[PDB]
Amino acid sequence: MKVEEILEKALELVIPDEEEVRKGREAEEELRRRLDELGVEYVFVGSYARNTWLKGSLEIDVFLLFPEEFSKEELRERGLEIGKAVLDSYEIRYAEHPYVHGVVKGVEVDVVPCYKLKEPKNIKSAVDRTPFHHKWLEGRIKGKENEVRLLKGFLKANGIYGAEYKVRGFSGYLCELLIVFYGSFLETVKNARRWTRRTVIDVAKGEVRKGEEFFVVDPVDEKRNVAANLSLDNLARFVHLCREFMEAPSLGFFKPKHPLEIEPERLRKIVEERGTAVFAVKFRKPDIVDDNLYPQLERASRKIFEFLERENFMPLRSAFKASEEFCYLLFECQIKEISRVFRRMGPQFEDERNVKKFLSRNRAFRPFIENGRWWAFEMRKFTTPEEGVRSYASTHWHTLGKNVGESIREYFEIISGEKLFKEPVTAELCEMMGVKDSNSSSV
RNA sequence: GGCGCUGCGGGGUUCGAGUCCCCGCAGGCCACC
Ligand SMILES: Nc1ncnc2c1ncn2[C@@H]1O[C@H](COP(=O)(O)CP(=O)(O)OP(=O)(O)O)[C@@H](O)[C@H]1O
Ligand SMILES: Nc1nc2c(ncn2[C@@H]2O[C@H](COP(=O)(O)O)[C@@H](O)[C@H]2O)c(=O)[nH]1
Ligand SMILES: [Mg+2]
Repeated sequence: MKVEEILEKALELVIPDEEEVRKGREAEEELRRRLDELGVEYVFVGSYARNTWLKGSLEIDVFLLFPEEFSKEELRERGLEIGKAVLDSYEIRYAEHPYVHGVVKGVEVDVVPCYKLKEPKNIKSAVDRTPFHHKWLEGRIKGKENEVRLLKGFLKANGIYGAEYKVRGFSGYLCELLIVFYGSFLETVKNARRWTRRTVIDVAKGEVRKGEEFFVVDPVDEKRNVAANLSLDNLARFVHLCREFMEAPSLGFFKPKHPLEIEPERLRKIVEERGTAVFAVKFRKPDIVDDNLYPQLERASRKIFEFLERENFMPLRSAFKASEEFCYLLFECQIKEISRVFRRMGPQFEDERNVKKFLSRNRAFRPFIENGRWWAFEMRKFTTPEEGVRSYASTHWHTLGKNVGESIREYFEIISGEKLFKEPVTAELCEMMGVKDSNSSSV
């Protein structure tokens, strides 16, 4: 398994075959015909226009260039009108920038309105850079399509492809820029082994410097970090992957993993062995797009996690999951039970003013002096993490994300033990606890 | 929708809050292509 021959075996996994290429061409041809009939200005961009889309993931991006004077409302109205007119079937769903997702002759297509700017220094809609990304790249990426494909496939197989909040990984465009900068997939991997959280890759200037954060300077706009939404942890995972790959290259790095079914009894024994409190907050998923939902789930987890820390249940990690109907916030804590009694610090013996007040409070036990200060024994409201979270979620729902909190307000429950193992959260549980041998790349 | 630093303020906790928790006010970025 020489490094060179793994890469050629990997091409069979990332390069699309002829049936798929042909399906795209036919869809492309039919799209042009429909848009030409409407006499609107448009431009094919993205991975389809540069021939760098992954096998099995054919999608065509078509942009509509509208005059800059148009209001955001006019952009939306005209964009959606033309999108619906050009597509066989369609769905409209988005967080802020309007567009139309649909199908043409079996192929998936995004029709996206934007403003026809000259120069993208100061943009008016969030997508206005994309036509300029295409112009900058089209000449510099020829002959390197398969290198880009290898990089995307590599990232995708390891769950860090895509810059959307569900993933917080590497966008496709980002991949194309890395290939332009390093020349190939192998050189990107080799150099990535030495990236740090301070690395700044400036493709237009052809240099690597250091900065305050991991920054990939967009060649069409020096203020834009193309890796803005790449999390520190996924930056780390990738660097670690590149190091592992060179050490011992394998085709397995390009093979997707999937979770294995874990019998609830195996999970039970695993939790018993660990001796921790494992539990979940279950509630109804709000009907909102992934890009609104996941940051709220992230927020709600962190808020409850931080509550657990300061209440001394010593939480280990947290995770979350959205099924079709329910969201789950998962937790593991070292403490299943804490004493009802704790100690609160009082004033120095010196000032009888504050001492007299500190002692005036009626308690079940006598305060005491220790190391020159007064102290008292107080009693906790709850003594298990499940009790604490029940109280916390019932009264601090409003701080758990706009839509997530509102849902928690109407209903939630704390689930644990084997009832939790019957819920669709085993993969998140295995990942969170670091369970060995719970995934497989087997086909 | 999520995410700022500092400043002003309300409230809770506390013997004691500039410091911990909750909320408001005042000086763009990211995701959806
Ligand atoms: N988060 C982002 N950051 C920077 N550019 C983005 C972007 N999302 C979309 N774009 C731009 O819009 C183009 C198409 O976006 P997408 O269809 O979502 C991914 P793609 O570039 O087509 O590759 P892919 O289909 O293999 O995933 C990109 O090439 C890029 O120019
Ligand atoms: N007023 C108040 N201050 C606290 C409490 N717990 C911690 N602190 C803060 O902890 C700080 C410790 O600093 P110190 O005063 O001991 O030098 C104090 O300034 C104090 O304000 C509390 O319950 N009440
Ligand atoms: Mg695409």
